[PDB]
Amino acid sequence: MNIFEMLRIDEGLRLKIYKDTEGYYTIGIGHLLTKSPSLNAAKSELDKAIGRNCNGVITKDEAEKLFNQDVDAAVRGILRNAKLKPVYDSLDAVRRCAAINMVFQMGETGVAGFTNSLRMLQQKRWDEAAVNLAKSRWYNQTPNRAKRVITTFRTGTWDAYK
Ligand SMILES: CCCc1ccccc1
Ligand SMILES: [Cl-]
Repeated sequence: MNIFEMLRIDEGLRLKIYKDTEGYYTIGIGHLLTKSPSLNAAKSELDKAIGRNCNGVITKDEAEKLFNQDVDAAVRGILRNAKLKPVYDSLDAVRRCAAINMVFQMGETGVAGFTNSLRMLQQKRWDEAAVNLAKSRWYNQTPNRAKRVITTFRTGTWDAYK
């Protein structure tokens, strides 16, 4: 497994504009278009992102290109953030994927506020980190996905995704 296979499981693939778990217009593999309630605003953001008039529909190739850009952006957000980078650099390769997954879902700023969990992860206190990560709006709103990510941090294996 790798980060692309992991996020494809967590996000799915839809080729027409849809609403995410929070009600926001989204397309592809979890690509957020806008938080505005206007479908026309979402369609405008989509055309700008793809470079053509899409009328709310994209191809699989276009979805996978947005996905590559979004994963790259998540990694760069980690590497430029003074709170996230040292923790990320301390992790093994499997747990790094769990970190990228959280930033992809919630953004660099949201994850950087998980101050106590970040310290526990840097100290390699896996069970303690797992308990702390579950005490969150994130876990309560998307519990099945959060459980998979937390299990990945707890064990350093892909068992939750197999
Ligand atoms: C609970 C924080 C997960 C994380 C995210 C980015 C980099 C390191 C750790
Ligand atoms: Cl879920």
